Amino acid sequence: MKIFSKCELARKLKSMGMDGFHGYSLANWVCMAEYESNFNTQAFNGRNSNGSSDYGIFQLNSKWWCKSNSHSSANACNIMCSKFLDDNIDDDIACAKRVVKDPNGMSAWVAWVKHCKGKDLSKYLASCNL
Repeated sequence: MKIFSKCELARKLKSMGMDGFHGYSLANWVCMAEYESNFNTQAFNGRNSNGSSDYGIFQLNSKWWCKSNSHSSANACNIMCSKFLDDNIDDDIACAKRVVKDPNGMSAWVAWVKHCKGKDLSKYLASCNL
């Protein structure tokens, strides 16, 4: 079990080349995590808008991004959803990079659309050492 703090996640994502990935600033990535899972690596949403489930710190869905025994999936990240429930988030990050390459970009994450896209994030990471 692991629950990141904002700046710690920011440092981790920056080290994995997320700042500016596909044009999305680091603040956008961290804000998405804050609202999707509140930085909890073991976050789990049972019934999403689909009979699917959302897994991990980035709440990746089982109908499109990963495989689960519960039902069929597009499995675009080619991986078992349970791999997104561990303390290490390197796999989650690799999948997140694949997700934003699609047309919707970060709008694939509804919590980001509702709580981050419309916010002024200029000082969101101002208290961090980047």
